[PDB]
Amino acid sequence: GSSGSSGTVASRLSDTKAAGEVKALDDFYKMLQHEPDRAFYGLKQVEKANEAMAIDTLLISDELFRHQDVATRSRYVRLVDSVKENAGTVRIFSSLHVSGEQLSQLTGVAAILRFPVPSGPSSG
Repeated sequence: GSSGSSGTVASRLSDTKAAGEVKALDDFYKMLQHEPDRAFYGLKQVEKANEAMAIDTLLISDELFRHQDVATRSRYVRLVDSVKENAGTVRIFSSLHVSGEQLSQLTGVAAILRFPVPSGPSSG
């Protein structure tokens, strides 16, 4: 087998603007436990998933979307628009909503993948 074995969904209502980001966070985190081959985080990984056109939905904290350092900011905004170029979805997270401190464990920048990108799950 493969699927099954202890999994849930903490579904609850929220503000619809927040709840799109939260759904993407949730759907992402599900995979992050299961198969992080479909759940990329950290700018570099996401930039590789963009080459793969594999990005279903791209997560970023708005504070990174408007980083102070021009080069740092540039990367994120470039990658963001370049996912729209690849017809992926974009999700703008808030520092305020708990989904921001959540994303912080993942450098505040991630994306869900439609297929497991050919770089494997995670490493040690």
